[PDB]
Amino acid sequence: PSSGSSGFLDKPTLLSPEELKAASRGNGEYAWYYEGRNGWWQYDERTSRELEDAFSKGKKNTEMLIAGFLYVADLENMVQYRRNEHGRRRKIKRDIIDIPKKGVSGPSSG
Ligand SMILES: Nc1ncnc2c1ncn2[C@@H]1O[C@H](COP(=O)(O)OP(=O)(O)OP(=O)(O)O)[C@@H](O)[C@H]1O
Repeated sequence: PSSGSSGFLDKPTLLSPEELKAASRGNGEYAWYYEGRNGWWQYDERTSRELEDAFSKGKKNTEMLIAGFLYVADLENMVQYRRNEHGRRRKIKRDIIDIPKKGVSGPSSG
């Protein structure tokens, strides 16, 4: 016996199933982002680990604290909003780190 429900599934794209998997498995890292004024900006490692655990637990939305506010992170539509707000919402996403050249170096003697 077997099923398509025995594995994970990704959001839509213009790429292929062998591209999305390769972008992830080529490093095995992860990060979360949200749309600010000038583009996508990364969450704190304190915070993004809570978002990363929520889709792994099975919940459809989780909660997080910031500079002075509680934001509800919805995993279904990939957005954030305040607990009292039903309509107005800001975009979030998952992404992967590629690692800089600073990750490669010689022996401790030089
Ligand atoms: N995902 C987030 N992580 C951390 N801080 C956030 C996040 N979303 C909002 N903030 C910050 O919390 C503060 C208030 O956010 P709020 O959503 O009220 O801003 P806003 O006035 O609606 O912004 P804008 O109209 O520019 O989108 C701002 O300093 C904002 O950058």
